Amino acid sequence: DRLTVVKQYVDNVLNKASDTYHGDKPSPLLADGVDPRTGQQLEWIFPDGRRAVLSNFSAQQNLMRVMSGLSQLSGDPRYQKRAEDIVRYHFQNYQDPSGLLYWGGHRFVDLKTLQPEGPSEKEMVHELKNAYPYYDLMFSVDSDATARFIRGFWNAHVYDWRILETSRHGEYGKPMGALWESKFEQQPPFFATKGLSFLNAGNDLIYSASLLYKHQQDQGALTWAKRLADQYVLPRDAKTGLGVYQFTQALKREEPTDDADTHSKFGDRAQRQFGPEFGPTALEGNMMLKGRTSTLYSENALMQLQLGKDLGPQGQDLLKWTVDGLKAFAKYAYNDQDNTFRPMIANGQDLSNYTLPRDGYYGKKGTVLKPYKAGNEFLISYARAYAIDNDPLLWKVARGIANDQGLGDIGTAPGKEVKVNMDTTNSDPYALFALLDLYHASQVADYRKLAEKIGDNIIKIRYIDGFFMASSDRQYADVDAIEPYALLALEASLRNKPQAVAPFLNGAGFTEGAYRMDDGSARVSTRDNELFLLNVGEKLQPN
Ligand SMILES: O=C(O)[C@H]1O[C@@H](O[C@@H]2[C@H](O)[C@@H](O)[C@@H](O[C@@H]3[C@H](O)[C@@H](O)[C@@H](O)O[C@@H]3C(=O)O)O[C@@H]2C(=O)O)[C@H](O)[C@@H](O)[C@H]1O
Repeated sequence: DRLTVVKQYVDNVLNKASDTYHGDKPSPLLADGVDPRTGQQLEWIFPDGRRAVLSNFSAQQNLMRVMSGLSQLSGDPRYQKRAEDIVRYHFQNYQDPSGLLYWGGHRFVDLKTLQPEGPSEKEMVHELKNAYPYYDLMFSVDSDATARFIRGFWNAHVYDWRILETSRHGEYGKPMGALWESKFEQQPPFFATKGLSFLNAGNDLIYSASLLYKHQQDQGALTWAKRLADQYVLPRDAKTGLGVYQFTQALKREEPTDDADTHSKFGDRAQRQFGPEFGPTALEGNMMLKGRTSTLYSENALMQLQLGKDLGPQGQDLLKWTVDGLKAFAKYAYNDQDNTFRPMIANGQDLSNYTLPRDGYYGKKGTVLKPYKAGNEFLISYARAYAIDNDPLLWKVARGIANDQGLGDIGTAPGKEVKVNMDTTNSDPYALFALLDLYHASQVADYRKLAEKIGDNIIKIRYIDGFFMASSDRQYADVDAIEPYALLALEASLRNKPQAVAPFLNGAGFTEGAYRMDDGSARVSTRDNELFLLNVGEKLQPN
């Protein structure tokens, strides 16, 4: 029984990931990682040898959705109540006067001391990148505190409201400026600014402002959310429709002297490394490379499709922008023959098997940019895009991904010539999610029966020592694992209650800083992502 499995999983989390450092007066906070064998909680090791237990609430927002979903479907209110208690404790103790929380890329809470920590010395700042926190829950706990966060988020990350210069970093303790009442002057594509308008951060701004509109009817918030979304659409290639990862370029204020020094103050990093051979269109925003294309055609897509639907008539532009970009990506970059995307520049330039001729931001000289497999996260965005626009081009990509992933043939069109593989070994939560989307739009039973198979596979192979892990050899389980989320989405569909589980937008959290190695030296730019990829007996590799 899949609901029984998720219930026991969340019970394990609330046992093994809980505050064990304050006696019989624990906080409601949770450790991000637990070794499921021993119950050892994942720790950050600071330069001077001090150990903190990593509690980063930005990295627990899938769990929060899982806890809410489990309460809804099972009728047991303890998981909802605990998630509310965690939210409340963060507004109570870990929200600064500006509204910002001690979470995100560079701040977390030590579960042992309950103090906010900052692992990155130079960057004691607020940062969210494809995080998509569960704002619906936060609003239900404390709407004023949530609203204060979202406004303080925009206040810190918009450097210049006139031109919408944005940054992935935001300073704590800033006073409130003109915010939504700021005057706007639309600038031409790729104007030069200090702030780097990466779409991973841009995603979080758009999403948060839209949720402030959703809950408080804040028209200022919706105006700016849509305006920011449009910033990423206006510089799209007029011929290809591809792009963009950012809508500004780094302002050059020093002349570069070394290729491997890729600080943004030397100017656009793609123009440095690609400009001599490719010309003016080699710009960061135009580099349709692996990772960037997930942020653009997965994370951004999932959020904007759901937002576009929510807004009814005024969401029609959003839906169009979103589906058009997915079409362009499928048209130019997708290789039907082997289920790959081509590394590309947004001008339509194919970069497949290109050898980098000098060092730079995108790799060392001699690095070869290769086609990369279209992952199951893309199956979701193409399945969802097709649901609103039944284009065979969108169906082609979904069909190609599924086939490559051991799922069989989903058909020539939904319900036509379907030969899915009911004996699949696929245990990918992303694939489960996308099959549930395919099922919802078409009501073709085979898609949901395939989703049931993936769920059983998840339970059989990824449910280990009461946790969910992508491999049986992994040292630590992540309490934010999406395996239980996909299992609950399936339960909700079968029970005819899809609204019992929050819509899945493929958000996730991360922590980054200096991490003290076992030889006493500092490993700069260490991510908790790297810690969750370690197997038993493996140590972090010098970077
Ligand atoms: O594809 C990858 O390798 C990753 O993209 C990640 O973000 C990139 C970059 O790799 C990070 O180092 C980070 O870079 C910024 C600045 O560009 C850099 O000069 C320096 O100042 O560090 C910065 C930082 O924020 O740490 O961010 C960019 C980005 O596009 O966000 C991405 O976060 C990661 O998950 C990989 O997919």
